[PDB]
Amino acid sequence: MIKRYDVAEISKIWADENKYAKMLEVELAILEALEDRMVPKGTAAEIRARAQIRPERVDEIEKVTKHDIIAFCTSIAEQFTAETGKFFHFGVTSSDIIDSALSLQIRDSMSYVIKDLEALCDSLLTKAEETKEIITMGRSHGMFAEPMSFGQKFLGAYVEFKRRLKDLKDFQKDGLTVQFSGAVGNYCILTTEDEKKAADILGLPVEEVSTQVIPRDRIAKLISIHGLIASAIERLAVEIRHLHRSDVFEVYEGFKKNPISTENLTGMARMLRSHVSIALENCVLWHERDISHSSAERFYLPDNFGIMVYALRRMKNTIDNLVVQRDIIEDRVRSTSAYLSSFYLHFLVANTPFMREDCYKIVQQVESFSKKLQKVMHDEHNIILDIPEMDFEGIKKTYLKEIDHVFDRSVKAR
Amino acid sequence: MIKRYDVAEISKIWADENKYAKMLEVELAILEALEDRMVPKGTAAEIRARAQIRPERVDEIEKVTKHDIIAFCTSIAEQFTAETGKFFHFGVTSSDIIDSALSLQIRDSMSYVIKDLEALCDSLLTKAEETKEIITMGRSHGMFAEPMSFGQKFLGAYVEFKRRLKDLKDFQKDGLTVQFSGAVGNYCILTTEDEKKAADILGLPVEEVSTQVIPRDRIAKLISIHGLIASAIERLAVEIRHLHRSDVFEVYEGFKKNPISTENLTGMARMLRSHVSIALENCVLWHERDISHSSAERFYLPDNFGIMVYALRRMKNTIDNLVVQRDIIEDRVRSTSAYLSSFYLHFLVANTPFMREDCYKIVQQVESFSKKLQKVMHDEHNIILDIPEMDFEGIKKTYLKEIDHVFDRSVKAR
Amino acid sequence: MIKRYDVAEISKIWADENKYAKMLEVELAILEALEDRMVPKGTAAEIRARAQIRPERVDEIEKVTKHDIIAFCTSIAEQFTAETGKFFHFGVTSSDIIDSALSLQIRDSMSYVIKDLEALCDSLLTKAEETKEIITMGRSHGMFAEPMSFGQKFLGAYVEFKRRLKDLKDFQKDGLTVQFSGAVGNYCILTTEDEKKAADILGLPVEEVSTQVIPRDRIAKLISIHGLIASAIERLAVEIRHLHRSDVFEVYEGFKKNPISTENLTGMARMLRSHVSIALENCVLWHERDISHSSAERFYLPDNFGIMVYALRRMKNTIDNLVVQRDIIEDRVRSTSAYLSSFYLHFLVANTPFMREDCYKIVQQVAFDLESFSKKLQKVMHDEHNIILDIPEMDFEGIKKTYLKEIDHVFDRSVKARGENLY
Amino acid sequence: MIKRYDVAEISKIWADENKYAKMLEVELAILEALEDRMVPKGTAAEIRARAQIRPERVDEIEKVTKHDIIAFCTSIAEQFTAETGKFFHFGVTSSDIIDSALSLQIRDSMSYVIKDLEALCDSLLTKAEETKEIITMGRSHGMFAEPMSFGQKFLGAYVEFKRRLKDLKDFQKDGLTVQFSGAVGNYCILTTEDEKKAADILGLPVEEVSTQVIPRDRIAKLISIHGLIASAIERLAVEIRHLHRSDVFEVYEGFKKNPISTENLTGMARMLRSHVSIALENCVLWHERDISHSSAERFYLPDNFGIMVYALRRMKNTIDNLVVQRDIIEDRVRSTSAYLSSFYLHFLVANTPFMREDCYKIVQQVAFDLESFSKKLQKVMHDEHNIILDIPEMDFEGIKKTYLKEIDHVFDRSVKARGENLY
Ligand SMILES: Nc1ncnc2c1ncn2[C@@H]1O[C@H](COP(=O)(O)O)[C@@H](O)[C@H]1O
Ligand SMILES: Nc1ncnc2c1ncn2[C@@H]1O[C@H](COP(=O)(O)O)[C@@H](O)[C@H]1O
Ligand SMILES: Nc1ncnc2c1ncn2[C@@H]1O[C@H](COP(=O)(O)O)[C@@H](O)[C@H]1O
Ligand SMILES: Nc1ncnc2c1ncn2[C@@H]1O[C@H](COP(=O)(O)O)[C@@H](O)[C@H]1O
Ligand SMILES: [Cl-]
Ligand SMILES: [Cl-]
Ligand SMILES: [Cl-]
Ligand SMILES: [Cl-]
Ligand SMILES: [K+]
Ligand SMILES: [K+]
Ligand SMILES: [K+]
Ligand SMILES: [K+]
Ligand SMILES: [K+]
Ligand SMILES: [K+]
Repeated sequence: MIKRYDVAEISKIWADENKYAKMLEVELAILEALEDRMVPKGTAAEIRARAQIRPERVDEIEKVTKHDIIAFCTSIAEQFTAETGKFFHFGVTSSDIIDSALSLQIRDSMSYVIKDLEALCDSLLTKAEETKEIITMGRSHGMFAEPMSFGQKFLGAYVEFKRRLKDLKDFQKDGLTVQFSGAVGNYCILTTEDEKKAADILGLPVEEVSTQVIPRDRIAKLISIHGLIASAIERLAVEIRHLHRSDVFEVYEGFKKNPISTENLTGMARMLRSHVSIALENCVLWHERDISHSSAERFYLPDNFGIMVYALRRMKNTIDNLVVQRDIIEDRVRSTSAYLSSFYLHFLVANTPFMREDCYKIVQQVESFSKKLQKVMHDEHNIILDIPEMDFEGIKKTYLKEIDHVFDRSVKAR
Repeated sequence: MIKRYDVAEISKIWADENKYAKMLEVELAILEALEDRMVPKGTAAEIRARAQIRPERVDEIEKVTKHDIIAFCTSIAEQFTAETGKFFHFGVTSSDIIDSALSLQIRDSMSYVIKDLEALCDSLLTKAEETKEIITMGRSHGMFAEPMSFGQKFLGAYVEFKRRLKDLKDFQKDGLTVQFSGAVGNYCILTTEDEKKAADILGLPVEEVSTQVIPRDRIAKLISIHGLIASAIERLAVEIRHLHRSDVFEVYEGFKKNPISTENLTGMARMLRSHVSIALENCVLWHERDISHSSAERFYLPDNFGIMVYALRRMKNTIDNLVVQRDIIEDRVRSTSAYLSSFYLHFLVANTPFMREDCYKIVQQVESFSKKLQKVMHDEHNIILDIPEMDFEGIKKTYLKEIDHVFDRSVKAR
Repeated sequence: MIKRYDVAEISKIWADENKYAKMLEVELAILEALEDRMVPKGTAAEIRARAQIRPERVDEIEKVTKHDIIAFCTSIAEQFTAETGKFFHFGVTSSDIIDSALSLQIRDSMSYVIKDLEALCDSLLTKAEETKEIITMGRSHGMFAEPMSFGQKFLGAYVEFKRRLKDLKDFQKDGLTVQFSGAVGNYCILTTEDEKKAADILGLPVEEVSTQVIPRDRIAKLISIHGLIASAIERLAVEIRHLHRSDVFEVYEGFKKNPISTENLTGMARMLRSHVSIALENCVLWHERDISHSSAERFYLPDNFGIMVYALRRMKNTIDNLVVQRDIIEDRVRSTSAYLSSFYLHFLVANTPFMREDCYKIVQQVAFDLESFSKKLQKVMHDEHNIILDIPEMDFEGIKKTYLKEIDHVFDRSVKARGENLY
Repeated sequence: MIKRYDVAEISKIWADENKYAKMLEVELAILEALEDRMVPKGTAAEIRARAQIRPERVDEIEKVTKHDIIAFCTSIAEQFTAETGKFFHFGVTSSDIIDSALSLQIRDSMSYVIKDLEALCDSLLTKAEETKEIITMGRSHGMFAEPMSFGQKFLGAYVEFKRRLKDLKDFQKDGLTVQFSGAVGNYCILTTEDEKKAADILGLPVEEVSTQVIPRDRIAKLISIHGLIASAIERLAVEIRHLHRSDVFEVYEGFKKNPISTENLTGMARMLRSHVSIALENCVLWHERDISHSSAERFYLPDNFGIMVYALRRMKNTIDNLVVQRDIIEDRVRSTSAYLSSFYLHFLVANTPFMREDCYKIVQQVAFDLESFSKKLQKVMHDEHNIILDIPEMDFEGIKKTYLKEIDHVFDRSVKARGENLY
């Protein structure tokens, strides 16, 4: 992480002080559970009330121990009598503490992500509603195809971020775990009863099969969801960048006029996407555990959450402040009439007994397009029918016909 | 895909003949829905009863049209009277047909994957139960740590594949969609009523916001799940490869003895993992669609399903036929006594009022380890306690104490 | 690989028949070398003249053996007397044969990639020279900036593809190797002299340190170059797709009008890029070798070369056939005058004692008040400030003179022999 | 980057203070060039002697401007008279400065990577020479195969890291460039002569075709090389982790005994490998540029260089301090005799008129019946078949003679001057 994009409350979660604070919370959870066995009652409460987190001291100890968790434990134990600290870190392996505390950091980080993802959805739906009745040229291969609702662009992103929001809420309900299973998930000293009591104190479920570590596919699953979110961010950023260009000029980022925010967000999306492979590779641990995932996690996890929160907040503000240039958007529809050939062709195919090439050759052969067309049938083919006017109001009625249904099905409230 | 690893029923799903057959099914679904409007009743049934799939003819037409869907439509229409074929491919855009048919191919492919993933879980649980009472050395950093249940290695993989199985079943219940929304999801000719009727015929839900295409994050989500499955396969393959090596020799692949199957599966896992980025990048389509995803999907999707099914079946057979060398596994536990220091140290800490270094210095200072230890306390410290025998039977009782609970919580039936 | 994109001569190289033909050539290279020792003179030549490649037969034998090289060797040996086939596959490990033959397949595949990459370079420069004279609006963040030469767009792709062409030609000179080192690179039966003779017959250098296998970082290096080419393909494809859109419409793909080819090629680029991680992971083999890389290579290597050749040829044809719409391009330059303020600002800064903030209001003054921008500004300068200036006329011709001033130099430094006198 | 792995001299290069100091050097290079035109002689030297780098001040200004280069320029200009600062940042576009200065940061970072990569090569060869004499079991699929030199494990890593060192030194000679081409590479105000003079002051070549930006494939090429190095780091780390495990125990990391360092470095390799895709994607910029690559580069470039330098130094120290357990290694060779059958099979094939299938039963006969394998087989050959052979004794010393026969040649061809007479 760098200062330019640092969200303070997110970096605080991953800072050494909170890292040790969460490990301490996990230590005291199992210590309190063990008060039902050999630990004197009140011990955990006593340590909780006094224990200080001292990262510089931990660092100093680690220079000698060459082991960060031993250094952490030493930094806590040296604040209490030998008697009070006796059962601190008893029966657990270091990673029981590390991985359980890690879940706490992830849990707290997810809370911010989810809040900011909801906020972004709300902004997109607001924008979609605001522009729902603006008619614009839909484009395929970058080429004009048919008119459509401009608002449907924002609604399309809205429903995609909503899909991701459901994924995250599903993971929040069921995703994270803790473990107090000892050296290799074998419960030499601890019991599954101790572990369950500690887990209940922390408010998370127990890993079904832990080893020395919690299996890394849980993290990988979350990071995968974040990868899909990165694609949603990038697709929306790219849409805005396209509409922003001088040639199109249908929107501009609110504040010489450049899409610098959505370009920035494209870069953020690339970063988030690059973490997916790391998380997948960190799963392939040797036997009951290898520590290779540790150094990688120290880099990418704080960055992943920090970039994710930064990006969702920046995208929300960009959407809120985006200027939509209605007249430019709609004049472009006015300026193009090519799509109408297919409309009339279909209309004839549907309302007359003639075939494609026949209906085609007529429309092709052919001031109101509708009028002269309807005149031709009566005059030559002696067929009479009420061909709808295609003037701009008729074009809107035609190409925005189902927009209310599309919004209804996309939004839970409607 | 190559012949060496080709699973026939999977490649058949993605072969041109089934590709066109599914597009035909989708065409007839919307055609039948339109019989509630302008299409004569019985039209879809009439075409269904006669239409032939002719891939060589499609290819021949595409040389002229330069458009595969137009070529496909032409190959169907030229089999019927101009009257019967009149409303074939009416109101839809090409990708309404393509993407909806694609969902059908994915759906049918997923059915095989899910069946083979369930089979692999069953095999792993069977293997875990068979080896549950075999004691082995747990290893951290590749180094002996503490004894544990050998079966817990297979149970660990079992629960991970089970997590993936839930993910896939969740996607199967809710993941795939169809669309009949026209050129840019704007319903110029079709109605949402037509689309819903067609979707009901196909048995899939309607995309909330489609453009010209179905948004590619649905595919990306599935491919992401397959990526996590690849990590599960690789972690299990690596475990087997480790236990298979000449130095350890705790298992061998059933049939000079080499872990060639799990090595093969490691390569398959790499392939599956490489597809994740493709699927994520295919999401970032321009405006209402760009066709760039198409060529990539033509390569990686048939390969992804083909490799996935091949790999899950090969892993199942390898697990079933794996030879577990019990005496080698257990003699290794017998051959090591280092882990016991921590046991006794903890035992003393827990059952006496002495402190770590004191309990440490004793165990360190110290034929039954238990006996002489228990003798020392009575003789010198005048403390009396029933120190459990650590002989091999006692070691098993100690380090497999919670194994029944671990299996119980991991398996729904127990 | 699929039929839709299959380039016949590339898939043929990776087809079972050529795979075994290259294995045979490698087996006969070491066998001929060994004729300097224990093998009767003429043995390799005898087998070379008669042996048939029978992929079908290899398959049925492989059903029994569970080992493809044993199956291949048996398919050869069974065509000869027990005596003649005696020293076939002697001293080598299976992967001495597999990996050395794989180098031959990669070598022949590279020949096609290099020919097609150079041809794409040629077509890009042809397009650059053809359009060097055309003035277009340069764009940053998609927003109009300053006019530039349209040909510089193609020349920018040219130089990038030439950087890749040099990388490939460098690898061609020094990248591929062979090995005849035995089970774990230890030469139990074979000697380094045998290995060297056999390598000389094949025309490739000997791997410095081999194991059972040739190390996979050589393949990974080549695939990494192909990954960089994929970025070049994508950058150029995206440029064409941008220029092809209805809003800009400065080019169209030749032969309703869509950039379907450059979209296809964007897909191809994603595929090529996906292989890089596979190649890098395939490097991490256990000890003296483990066969995990094999299944992976059977999928991605023929696809990588097949897609690369397909994409380079299709992109070249797309560039050749691209229609450049000059009047649309240059009219867009005419329709925009905003960039001129920076020109005039710099002009006043460089030619008056005034300071930037002053010069900026003056230019902002004339611009909103006011028709020749130059002559009017020139008027005020003398009139308001008594300053004598020769401000060049910024009409279309002057604008072209200004913003394409150095285009000759850029072309000359970008193309090696261009700008040298040759005759 | 995090404090735990932060190498001070590398993070300093990427710290705001040096970022702006390099921007200043680039600004003054073009300013000095422009003294041959409109800028009064001495101006660049005046600013060079006095200008202070004030990252703090840049930040407060950037709060207003929303533009980091305007903020930087303003931080410099406000230290001087309006006159002296008049031609500061004249004619250039912001990215002429940013990208040229970025090349200077990359150049200085490369110097450290190259020094540390060569030092790791040195340490690996030192380990290879020290252990060249030790006989170990080679392993394929993790299964015992044939004995080999233990030193060849380290030599195999050596040659791979040397392949990467050559790639980096090649890029160092020809990889980085600078640009002074203006808004879209079009030279509205600047000339190619100005650009060339400024580039000569900086000591880097001019980009052949620049846009607003220098094309990102140069960065991607370097990052791709770093990705290949990451595979080399991982392959070596995994080898040590395998040999360190309790079951094998042939080495341990020097200073309870764990391969914690090589596990850490495996993590570092995964990180380096993750950056390759970022670099490749950053190539695909829209038209004459789009700033999406910027935020990405601010994260991954300092991390890439920081991790690379950290990993190369830590791996070197780990190799230097690695304890090789010779008696364990060689006793394992003594404990295995299976490989000898292939030796004897080949011996009989090469030295008798008998055919393979016959020779195989003979070797299988002596092996199960029977103590010197050689002399006993030699007995049967004369006794059973009346054949006269000098079968070498396959005791420990003979086994060493056989399976390390060519080790001198492998070392000599792997190390350039090794095996040349020098004095
Ligand atoms: N089994 C283990 N569980 C937890 N931490 C460990 C274990 N073994 C070593 N460590 C320490 O964990 C830290 C990992 O450092 P890093 O690789 O920088 O994340 C080192 O300080 C190791 O000493
Ligand atoms: N809007 C569109 N929807 C569906 N298919 C299209 C569209 N435009 C072109 N195609 C055709 O789809 C095919 C894509 O080919 P490929 O890129 O090889 O998958 C080409 O034959 C195109 O002619
Ligand atoms: N050490 C070895 N060198 C070369 N090939 C081998 C070796 N061991 C086994 N094989 C065979 O190589 C083939 C690899 O199959 P696959 O994993 O599908 O590429 C299998 O048929 C194996 O029997
Ligand atoms: N054409 C340009 N060249 C260089 N920098 C720019 C350009 N346009 C905007 N910027 C600034 O560069 C910075 C990029 O921010 P970031 O995306 O965080 O790297 C922003 O402060 C922009 O104001
Ligand atoms: Cl010229
Ligand atoms: Cl030329
Ligand atoms: Cl030597
Ligand atoms: Cl040397
Ligand atoms: K336009
Ligand atoms: K709803
Ligand atoms: K062993
Ligand atoms: K249960
Ligand atoms: K030249
Ligand atoms: K040498």
